Amino acid sequence: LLIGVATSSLALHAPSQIVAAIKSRADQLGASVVVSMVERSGVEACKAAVHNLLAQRVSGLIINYPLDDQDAIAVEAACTNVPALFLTASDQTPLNSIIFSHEDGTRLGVEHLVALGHQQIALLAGPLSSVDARLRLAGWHKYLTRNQIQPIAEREGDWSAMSGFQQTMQMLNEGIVPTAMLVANDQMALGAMRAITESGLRVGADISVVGYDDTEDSSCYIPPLTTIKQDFRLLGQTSVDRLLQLSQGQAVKGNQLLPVSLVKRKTTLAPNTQTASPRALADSLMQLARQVSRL
Amino acid sequence: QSLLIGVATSSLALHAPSQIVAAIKSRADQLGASVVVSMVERSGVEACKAAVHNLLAQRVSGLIINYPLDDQDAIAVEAACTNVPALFLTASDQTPLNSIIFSHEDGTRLGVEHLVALGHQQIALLAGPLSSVDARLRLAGWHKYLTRNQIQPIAEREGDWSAMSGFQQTMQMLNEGIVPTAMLVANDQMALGAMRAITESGLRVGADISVVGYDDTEDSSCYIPPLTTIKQDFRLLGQTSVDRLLQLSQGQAVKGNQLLPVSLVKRKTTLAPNTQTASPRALADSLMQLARQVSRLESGQ
Amino acid sequence: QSLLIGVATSSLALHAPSQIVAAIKSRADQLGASVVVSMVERSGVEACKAAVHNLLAQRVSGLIINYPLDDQDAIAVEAACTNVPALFLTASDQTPLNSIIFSHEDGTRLGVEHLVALGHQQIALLAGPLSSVDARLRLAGWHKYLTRNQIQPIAEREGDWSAMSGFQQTMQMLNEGIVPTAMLVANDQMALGAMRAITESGLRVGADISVVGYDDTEDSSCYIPPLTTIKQDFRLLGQTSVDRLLQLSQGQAVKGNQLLPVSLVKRKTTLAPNTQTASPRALADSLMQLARQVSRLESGQ
Amino acid sequence: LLIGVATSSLALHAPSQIVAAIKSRADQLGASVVVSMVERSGVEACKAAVHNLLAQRVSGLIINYPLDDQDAIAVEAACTNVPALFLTASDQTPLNSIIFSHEDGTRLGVEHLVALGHQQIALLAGPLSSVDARLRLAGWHKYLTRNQIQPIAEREGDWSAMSGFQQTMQMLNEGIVPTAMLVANDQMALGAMRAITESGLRVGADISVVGYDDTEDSSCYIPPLTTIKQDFRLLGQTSVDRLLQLSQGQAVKGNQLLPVSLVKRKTTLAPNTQTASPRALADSLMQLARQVSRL
Repeated sequence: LLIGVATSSLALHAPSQIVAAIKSRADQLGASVVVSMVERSGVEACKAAVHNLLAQRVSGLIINYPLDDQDAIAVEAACTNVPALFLTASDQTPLNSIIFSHEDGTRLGVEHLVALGHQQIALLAGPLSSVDARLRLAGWHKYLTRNQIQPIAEREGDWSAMSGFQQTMQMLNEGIVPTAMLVANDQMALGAMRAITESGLRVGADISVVGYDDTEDSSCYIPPLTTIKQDFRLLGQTSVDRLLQLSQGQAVKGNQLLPVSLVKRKTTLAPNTQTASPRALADSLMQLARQVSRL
Repeated sequence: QSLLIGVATSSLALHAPSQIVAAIKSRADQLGASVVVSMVERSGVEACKAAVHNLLAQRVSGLIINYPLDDQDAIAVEAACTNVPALFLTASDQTPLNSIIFSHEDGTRLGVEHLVALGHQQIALLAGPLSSVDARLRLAGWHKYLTRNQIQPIAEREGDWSAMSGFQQTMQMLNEGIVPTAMLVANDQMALGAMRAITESGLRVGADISVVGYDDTEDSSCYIPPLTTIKQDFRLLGQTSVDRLLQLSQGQAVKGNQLLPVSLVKRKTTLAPNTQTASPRALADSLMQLARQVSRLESGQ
Repeated sequence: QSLLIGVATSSLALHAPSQIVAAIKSRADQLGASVVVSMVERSGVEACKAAVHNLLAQRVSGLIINYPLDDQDAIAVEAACTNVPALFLTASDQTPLNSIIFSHEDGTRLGVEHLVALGHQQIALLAGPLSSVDARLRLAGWHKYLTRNQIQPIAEREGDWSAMSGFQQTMQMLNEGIVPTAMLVANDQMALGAMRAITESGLRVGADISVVGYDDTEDSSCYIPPLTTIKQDFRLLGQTSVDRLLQLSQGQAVKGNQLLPVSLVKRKTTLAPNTQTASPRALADSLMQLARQVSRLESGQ
Repeated sequence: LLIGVATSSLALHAPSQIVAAIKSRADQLGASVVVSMVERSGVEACKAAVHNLLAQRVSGLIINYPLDDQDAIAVEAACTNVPALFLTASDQTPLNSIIFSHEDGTRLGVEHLVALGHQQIALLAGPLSSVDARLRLAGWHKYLTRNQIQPIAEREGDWSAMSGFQQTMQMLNEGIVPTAMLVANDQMALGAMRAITESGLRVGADISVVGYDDTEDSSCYIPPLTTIKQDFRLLGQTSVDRLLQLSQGQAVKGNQLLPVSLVKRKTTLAPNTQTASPRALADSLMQLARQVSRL
């Protein structure tokens, strides 16, 4: 009894964790797992990945790749008589899915920051070609708009830590300086955190930052990142069981949602109007300046 | 035609293995070879033997074993590959099997030589889990080259590759009052954790305790501060091994052990140990951040 | 079926007209209307009359006149459009023709109000070529709003839209020993030139002589320093005019003059005039470059 | 007597100048000109542009859009019995073309910088999907390689000034700091120049920069940009005359090349070795530092 998994061939952290989670469950059920990987490139890429898994004589599919609603339906088409469970959707996808509430993760983030009293807030989305990123960005916009705040700046990365840094620097070097940032995944946050820091500012204290995923490394970012936990362990367990129900011709054939949670660590703080004095401010320097003469 | 290659890998969502598997796919794409992956439920050699049997059932044309195995365990696993070209990305002392691994002998030398050159003497080690042969070799290497530079390490400790295990060991060590000036760490995640431990212990990475990673995984260039570490080029290892495996399935290869080079990547976690006033080149940093921080408040005004 | 629209434009490779024509295409693409362009050999009204006759020969379904014409000249050109809906992107005082232009009344107010608010009193004007009615209106505007703020400009001068004419006038002015604290400039290219003139005259843009553009063309966000200027949204003007023209060819439109808004875009060329009491936020610039420059040499060490 | 021109619908400076140049000539000859524009999107886009111009009952075509060698031949196919002259090519295109020597423009740039003594050099290409940018990048690589230098970093923009800035910042913020930059067009240079400047460095003195096009604005960049002049006035004049020959069934049916030239302004300088003294270096500061106390 064998299950096929298709996944972005792109070595990001969450997709890695998700695939671990899936294996972990299947182990407990004694179902074997095989993985094919999807060469970026959208929907035709995925249609091919599927065809391998099918050739493998699998008993069911788990599509762990982010697809447009139109693209998903196409991919479902390929699964000729094979139960297929997608880990993308949006709201009224007429396919079998499990995804986390994005509606929650965005609310939570925004509500957390707004409660701390931040008004000058900025957004750092994933690559908007990806529907993940699109939804999360919409969510933020919605709940900010719903709290009479329009974000002071938005920007798009690609999920990488380094894209996080580059956008956050570009923004700061334009002289746009928020007191808080909503970031679309934990790797981009890390990069944004460095950008802040190297820009002579303090994470939390000066610019608060809020991640999205609570991937493993995040609890140990410096300082430990406040972020939206999506429980991938859970998503694995869930989807496998769901898929097995599906192959028995008896399931909640349709969309399904999983909860998220805020994880408050040390990157979020009431915005400090950290108003230092004119004459002692120039002092920090009037020593600094001398130190070089020593050199 | 086409041709299909099986990959067995730790089912453990670490960064390097993830990158390695990406690197393998990336190449096979260029050659039009398809790839399938089975995953290995920790648990050593029997686990792997099983992983293999699936890949074989899959009607593959060759195997790439991306899981860390003892010399004895590897040979066993090789046994399972009934008639199927198999290329291991582990090896050790006496391996009579087809392998490609990075020079550990280099990566350890480089690290040690880098730190010793900066003038560190009170050095500490942070190994991977020694049940893993990766970690064992790298630890031996360090020991060797330190010993070879008349230094015996002031403390060694073992993690499990995780960032969090990095933190816990580094805290445990510091809270014992053992305080090195430098740390050799066995992978970039454990480094991250060690870095936090240092930092939260009221100390400065580089300036007070220098740290040196191992892997140069993607995130590392953006650790705060950017981590100095031993680059292993996984992009390369992928490309290499696939090509090697395809040679192998054509009955004409360097049937045996093979080694890939590594390199040091000097970033901002390494610094001459506390010399009492500061270095020229990091000062124009340390200050330009100090000068940058006050630039902000003065802006804010 | 489809439908085809003719565009007449200055054959003179300036930035805004280029952008405008891009904007027009961009929209027509979305509507599936095709576009053809004829170009107007400077030379005023006869030139344009000819341009039109080609577009008509082309069997178009409507015209967009993107060339600057006197009220008298426009009416003449309108005459040529024998039975063909024609929409002008010029207008002036009494235009009884179909037009869309930006509020010049706003763009001049905004500029003047921005500078006056920063506290500049010694202000100078740098108009486009006054043979062009663009330039004339914008110059009048400035005069009006300055006069309305009890300031008469200390010097005015005319360019030709080119960057280089910007430079030559601004040098000529400075070398006469007229030195304003601020300049209103009639388009972003001339500003660039003026900015160089200032700079090479040993003075600092913003800090010493503030400068304010007009258009916010693409390049301007990257002038050194990024130019403060009046944004006219050409993307918009394109979209607007095409839709308006298509309404027109259906015999149902706001047959007459129409106005589009403008906006100020505050970048780093505008600053309270010299006080050796410099501003908090631009100081942590002026200095963090001064501090950045020395950071370099100190690094270089 | 009427000539059709197809051009990128993308409001860059050189294409604008080129189209001016074409008109300017045709005026002198009393030939009229009409322009259709090409909606990015490669070869199908262009095949359509052509069909309009043809519908217009023109007497000849000038294709001012950058095409692959394969794509060009396709587009030539569409010109059913109509003389067509392309302003793209590469070396052995079997079509009628006029382009500038890219082989020269790259040599000149490299030779200019190498002569000044720069070794740590960096490249800033146009969008490599465009064949323009590809050739120019190859050229640089070639002549650098030919001068025993491998570039310290290469990067790709999109012709925009802003993409010039973003790549140059990204590079500098990575801590890669060349002494010289070869840039693939004058707008990207401008952006790179700001990036340098805002990075606390001096154009020329610290990082020399060399453009490509000598478009109008460039003589007034701050500081006036050193760049490879391509004479678009000339290219206009040339191509119109050539096209008219062509419609008379008597021309140099084939590839043709135009020269380029270096224009030395104030962005190029022997790389500085200025070791300033320890004790006076710290002094620049120990005043600077006080100035802020004023506030």
